Amino acid sequence: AEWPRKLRSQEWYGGTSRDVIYHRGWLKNQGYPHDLFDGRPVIGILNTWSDMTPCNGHLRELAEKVKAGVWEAGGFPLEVPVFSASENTFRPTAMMYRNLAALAVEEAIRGQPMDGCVLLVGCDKTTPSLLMGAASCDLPSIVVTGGPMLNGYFRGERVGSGTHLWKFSEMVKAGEMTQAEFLEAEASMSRSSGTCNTMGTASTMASMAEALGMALSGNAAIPGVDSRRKVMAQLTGRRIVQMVKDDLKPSEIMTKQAFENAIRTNAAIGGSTNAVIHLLAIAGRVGIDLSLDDWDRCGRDVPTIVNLMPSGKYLMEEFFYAGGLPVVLKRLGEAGLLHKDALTVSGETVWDEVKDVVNWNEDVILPAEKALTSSGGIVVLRGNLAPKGAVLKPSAASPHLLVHKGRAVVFEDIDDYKAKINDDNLDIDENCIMVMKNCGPKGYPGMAEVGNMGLPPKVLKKGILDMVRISDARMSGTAYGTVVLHTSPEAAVGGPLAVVKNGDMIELDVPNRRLHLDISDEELARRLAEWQPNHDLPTSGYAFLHQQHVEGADTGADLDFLKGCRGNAVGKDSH
Amino acid sequence: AEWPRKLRSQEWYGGTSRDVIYHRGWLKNQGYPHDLFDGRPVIGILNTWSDMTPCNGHLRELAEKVKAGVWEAGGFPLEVPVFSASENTFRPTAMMYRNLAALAVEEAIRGQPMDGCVLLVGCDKTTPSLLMGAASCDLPSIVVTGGPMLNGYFRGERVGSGTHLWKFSEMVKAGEMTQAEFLEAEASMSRSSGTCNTMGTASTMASMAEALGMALSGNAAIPGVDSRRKVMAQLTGRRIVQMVKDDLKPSEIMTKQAFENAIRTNAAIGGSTNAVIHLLAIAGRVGIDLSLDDWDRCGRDVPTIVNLMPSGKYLMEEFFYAGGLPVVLKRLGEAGLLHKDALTVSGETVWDEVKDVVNWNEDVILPAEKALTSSGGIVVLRGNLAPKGAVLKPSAASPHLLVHKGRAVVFEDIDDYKAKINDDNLDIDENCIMVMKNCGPKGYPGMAEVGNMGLPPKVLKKGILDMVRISDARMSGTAYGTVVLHTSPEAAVGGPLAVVKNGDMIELDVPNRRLHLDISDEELARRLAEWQPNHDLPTSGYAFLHQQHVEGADTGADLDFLKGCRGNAVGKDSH
Amino acid sequence: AEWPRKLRSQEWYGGTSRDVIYHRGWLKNQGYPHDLFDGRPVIGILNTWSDMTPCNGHLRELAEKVKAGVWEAGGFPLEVPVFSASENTFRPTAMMYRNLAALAVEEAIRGQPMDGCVLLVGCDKTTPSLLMGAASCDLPSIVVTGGPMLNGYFRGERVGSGTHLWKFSEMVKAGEMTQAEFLEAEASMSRSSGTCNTMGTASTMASMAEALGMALSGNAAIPGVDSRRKVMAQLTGRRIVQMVKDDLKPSEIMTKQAFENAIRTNAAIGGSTNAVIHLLAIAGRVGIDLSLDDWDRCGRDVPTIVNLMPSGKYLMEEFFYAGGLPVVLKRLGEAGLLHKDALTVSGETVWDEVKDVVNWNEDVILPAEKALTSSGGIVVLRGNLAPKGAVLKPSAASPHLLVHKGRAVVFEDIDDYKAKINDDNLDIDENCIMVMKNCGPKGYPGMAEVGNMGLPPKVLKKGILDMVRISDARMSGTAYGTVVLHTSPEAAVGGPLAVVKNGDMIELDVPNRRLHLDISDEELARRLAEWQPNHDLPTSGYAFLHQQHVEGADTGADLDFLKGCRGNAVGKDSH
Ligand code: FES
Ligand code: FES
Ligand code: FES
Ligand SMILES: [Mg+2]
Ligand SMILES: [Mg+2]
Ligand SMILES: [Mg+2]
Repeated sequence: AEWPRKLRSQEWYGGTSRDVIYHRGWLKNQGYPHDLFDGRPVIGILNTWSDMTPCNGHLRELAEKVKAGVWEAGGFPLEVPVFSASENTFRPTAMMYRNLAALAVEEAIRGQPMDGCVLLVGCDKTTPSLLMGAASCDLPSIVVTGGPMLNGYFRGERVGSGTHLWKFSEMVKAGEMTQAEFLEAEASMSRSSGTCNTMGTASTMASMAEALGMALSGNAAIPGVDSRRKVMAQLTGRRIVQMVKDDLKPSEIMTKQAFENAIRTNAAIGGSTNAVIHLLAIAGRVGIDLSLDDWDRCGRDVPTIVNLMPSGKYLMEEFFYAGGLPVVLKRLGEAGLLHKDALTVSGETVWDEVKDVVNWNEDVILPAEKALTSSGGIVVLRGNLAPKGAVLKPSAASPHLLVHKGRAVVFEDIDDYKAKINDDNLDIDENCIMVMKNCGPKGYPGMAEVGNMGLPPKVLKKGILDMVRISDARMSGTAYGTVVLHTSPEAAVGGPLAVVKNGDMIELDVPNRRLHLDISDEELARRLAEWQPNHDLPTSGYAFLHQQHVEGADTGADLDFLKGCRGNAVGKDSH
Repeated sequence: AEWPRKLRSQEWYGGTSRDVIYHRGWLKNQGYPHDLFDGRPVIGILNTWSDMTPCNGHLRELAEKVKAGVWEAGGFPLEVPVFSASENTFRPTAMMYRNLAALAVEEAIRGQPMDGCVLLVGCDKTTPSLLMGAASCDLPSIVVTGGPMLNGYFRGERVGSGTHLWKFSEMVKAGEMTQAEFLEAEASMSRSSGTCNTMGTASTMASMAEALGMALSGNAAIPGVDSRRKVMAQLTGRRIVQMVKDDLKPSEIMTKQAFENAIRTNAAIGGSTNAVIHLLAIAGRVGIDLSLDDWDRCGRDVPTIVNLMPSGKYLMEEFFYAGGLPVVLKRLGEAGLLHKDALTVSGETVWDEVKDVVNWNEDVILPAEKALTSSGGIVVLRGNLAPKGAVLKPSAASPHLLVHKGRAVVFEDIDDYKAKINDDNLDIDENCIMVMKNCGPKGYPGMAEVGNMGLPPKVLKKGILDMVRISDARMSGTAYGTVVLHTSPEAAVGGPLAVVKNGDMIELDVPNRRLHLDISDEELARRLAEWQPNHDLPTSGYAFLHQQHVEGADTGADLDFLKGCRGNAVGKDSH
Repeated sequence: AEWPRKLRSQEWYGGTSRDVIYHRGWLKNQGYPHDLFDGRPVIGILNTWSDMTPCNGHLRELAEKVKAGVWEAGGFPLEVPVFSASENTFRPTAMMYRNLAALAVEEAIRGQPMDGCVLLVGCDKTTPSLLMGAASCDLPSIVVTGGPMLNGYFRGERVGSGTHLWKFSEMVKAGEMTQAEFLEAEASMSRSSGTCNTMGTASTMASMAEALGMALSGNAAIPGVDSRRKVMAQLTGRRIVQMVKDDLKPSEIMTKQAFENAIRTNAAIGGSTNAVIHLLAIAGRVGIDLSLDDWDRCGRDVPTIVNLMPSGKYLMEEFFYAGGLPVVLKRLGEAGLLHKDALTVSGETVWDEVKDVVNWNEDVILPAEKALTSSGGIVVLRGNLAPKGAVLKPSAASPHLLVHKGRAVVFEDIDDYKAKINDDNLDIDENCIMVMKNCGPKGYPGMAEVGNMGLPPKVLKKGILDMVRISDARMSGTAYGTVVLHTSPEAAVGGPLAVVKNGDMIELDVPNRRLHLDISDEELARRLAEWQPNHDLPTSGYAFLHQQHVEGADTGADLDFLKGCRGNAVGKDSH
C-alpha cells in the first residue's frame, strides 16, 4: 500500500473540527506529545492479561516490550485490556465464553481509533478468541504468545500440565496412589508464569498461529519466563508499525493454503483436538471454506514427529531447545506437504523463514522413521452415530482400540456419569464402550472438556488404563486415550447420539473412518421421533443467548450471527 | 559534533571479546534485541523516586515517559535509581546527605555504560545533588523536574507547604490557634503528588535548573500531577539522545553567564537562600568561579515580581498559570539583565526560548511598578561577626528591621534554644537580636533548617511576628522573617559567632551589607583564645567522614575531596 | 521485646507536634490512610533493582510481593531503592563500590523512619554491601535473594554462567574453538532474569545469607523466574513485621556460630573465594571476631558435596530441584558439623528449619563418599610471600599442583600481563608459576577479578589447562584452577609480592599451608628498601577516598572508618 496515507485513526485525531479537539484533547490528559497524532500508525495492544488468568500472568511486562517496539518504529502504542477467557477459572467452561470474548474484541477494534493490532494471548481460549475477533475486522494483526510454563517436577521426575492430572487421579482410583501424594505434587507442577507445558491447546494454538503465519517465526515454543520471549514481543512491536504502513491484513495471510499448512502442522506436532473447532471457527471469520473433510484429508498419513506429552515423553522446554516449530515446518516443506510460498506477517514466505533452521534434538523432534504414529492427523469419523462427524487424536490413542466393537455403557449427562462410574455395581468391563451425551455446545452447556472420562476403578485395578469412549464433548489438549469427540449433531439438538442405549453395540473403525451404531435405520429413525431435550435451559442472560445461536462443533461452534468478516469501517461520530 | 561515532558505552557493548559478550550478554537476560547495542546512545535515567520521598512519588511514571521518548529517538533507555535525600524523612537533616548523594551519583555515571543522563529530581536536595554528580562527569545531561503539589486549601483559605507550618505553629504559641486546629489542617495541606507548592527550595532549584539552561523551557512550574509534566518528560527523553550525538555537555551549558542568569532569576522569583549554597557547590563541580560576592552583586536591584509565599500571596499553581519561569526570564531580558545568548539543553539560547511568552496574570507575576521589593536579591553581609559572609532573604524580611541595632539574646545550640525560648521569665523583647550557634555543617551536624527560630510567645502575643535572628544554620525556602543565615565561619570551627555573649550589641545594616558585633577587636581576639571544639564528636561512620572534610556554607558546603570535575573516562575492564 | 511499644518510626510519625504534621503530612500526599502512622511497624524494603543490574531485573516484582506480605501482617511497607554495585556494568570493578553501597545503605536506614529492613539482593556485591549496611544499624532485617538464571543451552549442551566464558576463551586460545562460535553461545547463555546459574559469588553469598540464618529457609537456590521465589518474597514480608515487634536483630542472628556455619556451608557447596572477603567485612560490622584463621580452621576436612560448576558438573537448577541448601545444612547436621541451635530470622533454629528435608538428587548433592574433595574448605596460605595471608579454592584446583615448585614468571600489572601473555616468545611452560601484582584494593584499584590469569596459548595447545597462579587480586566464583589469591599485604602497599622478580622459584604446599618465595631472608629486606608507591594515584573524588581509607583483603577490604556498628539511634530533629 501507499505510504504516507491517511489511516483510520485520523478519523478521530486528524484535523481541526470539534470532534477532533474532543478526541485528541481527552487522550492528551494522559501526557502525550502532540505529534503522536500526526498520522503515524496507532497500534492497539490487545492484552488478555488478568490476575485470574495465571497462564497469562506475565503479559503486562510483555506489553511493555511491545510498546517499546512501537515507539522505536515511530508508532503510537496503546494497551487495551480485552476479555480473557481463562480455561482455569471459568465455569461451566471457558469454551462457553470464547465467542463472547471474540465479540468484545471485534467491537473494541472496530469501534476505537486503532490502525493495527497486537494480540497478546496465552491461555487456551485466548488465542482463538482474539484471532476470531481480529479476523472479523481484517485490520493488520499479529500474535504474541505468552509461552509455556517451565517443566514440572515431582519426586525427581517430569510432570506435565493437565496430563498428570489425569494420570495421577486415575492412579488414585486404581489404589496405586493416595490423594495425599497427589496433593504433594501440586506445589511443583506449575512453577513459572506461562501456559501448560505439554502439547495441549494453548501450545497447539500458539503453533497454529505461527503455522498460519500470524506470528513471527519461533513464537510458539519460547517459555514465558525466557528472555527471548521479551525480544520477540519488542520485535513484534516494531513489525506491526510496518504492517500498518504496508497494510498487511489477515486475509492475505490466513488463506486456504495457510490453514492447510496449519492442519498438517497439527498432525506433525500431535496437537490438541480443540484446534479443529478453533480453526473452523476462525476460518468462518476470514471467509475461507474449511470443513472436517479438509482436516481428515490433510492430516491423513502425516506422522507426528514432536515427542511431547500427552502423545510422547518430553515437554515444551525440550521442544524449544530442539529448535521448536520452525524445525517442524521445515520438515513439512521437505516432505512436499507444505505450501512453501505462504505469506507471513514478517512479509516473507513461511519457507523462507524456516528453510535454514537446525534440529538440535532428534529425541524430541523425531526423524520420520521414528514417528510416534505414521498418520498423526486427527481423524474424522462418519456414520449413523455421527452424521456430521466426530474426531479422534490417534497419536495418543491405543492401537488395539483403534478397531473395536463393544457393548455401549451409556451416561445421560455428566451428573449421570459421576454417579455411576465409581460404583462397583456398574455392569461394565474393559471391552465396553463408554458413551456420554448432553456435553456439547448446548448440552453442557459450553461443551466442557469431559470427553476423556476416567475409567471404572475395577477396570483400572486390572492395569487397564484405556477404553473406547464416545461423546459430543471436548477433552483437554493435555488429555489422552482412545476417545471419540465432537460427535455431531450433539444429543441436546437431537443427534442420533441421544438415543444410544445400554446394550447397543458400537463399531469403531478408524482406518475406514467409520463410527457405527449397530441398529437398523428403522429402529434408529423411530427412536429419534420420540426424542426430547432432557437438559436444563437458561431463560435469560448470555447463557440464553448462547443456547439460541451457538452452532455445532462440526462448523467451529461459532455464533450464527457472528460468522464472517464485517470489515473495519469507522462508525459515525458520537456528537 | 560527529555522528555516527564510537560512544563510551561501546567500551562495554562494542566488539567481539569475551568481556563484551559478558557485558552485552548479561544485560540481554532482560530481553533486549541485539541491535540495541549497535552504538546508538545508551541513556541512563537517574531516578530519585522512593516511597520515603513522597515529593517524588510519581517519578516512576515520569521515568516511563522519558523512556518512551528515548525509544522514539532511537536511544537505549535504562532506569537507574540513585540516592534520594528526602527533606521530609532524613534526620538530623537532608543537607548532611547531599554530598553523599552527589558522591554516589558521580560514580554511578562514570562507572557504568551510559552515554548520556536524565536527572529525575524533585525534593529539595535531590536537584543539586544530582547536578553536582553529573557536572563532575560532564556527559550530556538534562533535568526533569517532578513538579509542585497542588494548592492546599483549609477553611476557605489557601494554605502553602511549609509556609503555613511556621505560621500555624507560631499562632499556636501566640494562643490564637489550637494544636487541634493545626492537626486538622494537615489533611488538606499535602493533597497531591509533588513538591512544596510555595517558593521553597524545590521550586527554587527547579527554576535554577531551568535558569541555568539545564532543563527544557517551562520545566519548573508544571504541577506534578498535571498532564503536561508527562509530555515534558517524553520530550526530554527524545532530546537527550540528540544531545549525546551533539555531545552537548553541562560545561558548555553551565557557564559563568548561566550562573549569573540563575542568580538574577532567584531574585526575580524571590527564591530560597538555600540556592546560594547549592549554586556555589554546583559551580564548584563545573569549575566556574562563583562566590558570595557574585551573589550580592548580581542580585542587587533585581526586583522580586513573583507573588508567591513566603514572600508574597499565591502558590506554584498560580505561577504556572500566569506563565511560569519563561515569563520571568523574558522580563529579565527586557530589563537588559539577561545573558540572552546563553545556550540551553534545547540547543537554543535562553532568550530564543522565552522571547515570545505571555504573562497571563500580573497579580501573580507583577509589573515592575508593583514589585514586592526593588532589590530582592539575597544580600551578603560582611563584618567582624561574619568575616567570610552571611546571608539574608530581603523579600521575606521586614523593611523596618533591615537596619537595626539591638541587645543579643544568645543560645549556645538548638538544645539551649529549645530549653529557654518558651520560658516567660526570659529577658527578651521585640528589639533584641536572637542568636544561635553550632548549627552549621560541623556544628549541628549537617547544617539544619533551624535558622528561622520561633519568637518568644510573649513577643508573639503582642502581635509581633518578626524579630532579627542570626545563626550559622539554614532555613526552609518556605520560611520568612528578618533572618540572617549561613554565618561563616560557623561557631564549631571557631568563627566569631562562637564567642557572642548576652548583652553584646549587634548592628544590622543590609543596604551597607554589614553585620557587626559592637565590641573591640581586642575583646573579640581574647575571647577566641578560650574557644574549643566543644562537641561530642563521632569517631567513625559517615558522620565522622562528614566532620573531617565538609566545608563552610560560604563555598557551598561541599566535601573538599569532591570538588571539581573528574571527567568520564572509562576505567579498566573488570575481567 | 514487649509489644505494643514505641518504635523508632514514631519519632517521625507519632505525636501532635509541628514536626509530626510535617513528617506525617508529606507522606500522606501519596495517599495513605491515617492509621498507617499509628505506630505499626514501618518496613523499609531496600531494593537493588536497576536496569543496569540485569541480575536483579525482576526485583521490583519481588518488592511488590514483599509489600503484599507486609500489608497482610499489619505493617506499613515503603520501597526504598539503594545503591546497586553490579559486577557486569561497573568498571574498573564493582568491588570498588561495595563499600560505597554499604555506606549509603547504612545512612538510608538510620536516617529514615523505618523500624525494620528487607534486603532485596541478587548480583554479587549487592548481598554483602547491603548486609554490611544493615549490620551497622542493627534494626530487624531479613534478606530476599533474586535467584539464579535458568541453565544455558547451546547445541544441546549445558552452559554455565561465567564458567564457560573462561573455558571458551581459553579454548579459542588453544585453537579448539573460533571466536565466531563463541558469539553464537551468547544468545542462549543468559536466557532468564537472575544471577549466575553456577556456584559463583552470587550463589555463594546467597547461600551465606541463608546459612547465616538471615533469610528464610530455602531462599538461596530458588530460580529468579520460579513461582516460589515470589511466594518466598511475600512470606518474608509477613515475617519482618513480626520480627520488628519481637525486635529480632541481626546481632542476635549473625553470631560467631552463624559465621562458622556459613564457612562450613561454603566448603560443602564449594563456594566462591569472595565469600571470605565479604564475610570478613560483614563480621566487622556486627562486631564479631572473625579472622582468616577461622576460615582455615572451619573449612578443613569439610567435603564439597554440591556437584555444580565450576567445581562440579551441574547448575543451580539441578541444585534447587535436589532440595537446595537446606539439604546441605542437614548433611552438616548429620555429620555433627553444624551449630544446630543457631537462631534464624524465622525465630526457629537452623536445625529445626532443615532437619526433615529430603535429597531428591544424589548426583547433584553428593553423598560424603562421592564428594569432589575431602577438604573442600578454602585454604589459607602463609609465608614470606604472603605474611598477612592468601587463599585458594581447592574444589576447583588441580590436586597435582597443590604441592608444586616452579620458576616464577612475573607480571608487574594487568597491562604488563596482557602485553606479554599471548607472545609465543615468552619464556614459560606448564611448570612455571604465573605471578601478577598491583591488582589489590589500592593497586588496581578496587581489586578486580583477574587472578585467574589465562594460560599461554602454546601451553593450552598441549592439552594442559591448569597452572599455579599467584596475585593480589580476586577471581570470579565461576573461575577455576590452582590459583592463589588475596595475597596480603598487596604489592601496592609494599607487600613482599611487589619485589618478586623473573627467575625466582616459588614453593606451594597446601597441606602445610605454606607459600614460599625462594630467596634469602636478607635479599627480601633489601628488595623492600627499594619499594615505592609506583602508581598513578587519584587526587580527588571517591577514588581518592578509596585510595586513602581502604584496608586489605585479609580483613575484608572494608573502609577503616566504616568498621563496627554505630547503632540505629534516631538523629536530631530536622527543624
Ligand atoms: S489453563 Fe492456560 S494453558 Fe492450560
Ligand atoms: S518536602 Fe520535599 S520539597 Fe519540601
Ligand atoms: S554478574 Fe550478576 S550474578 Fe554474576
Ligand atoms: Mg483446555
Ligand atoms: Mg528545605
Ligand atoms: Mg564475583
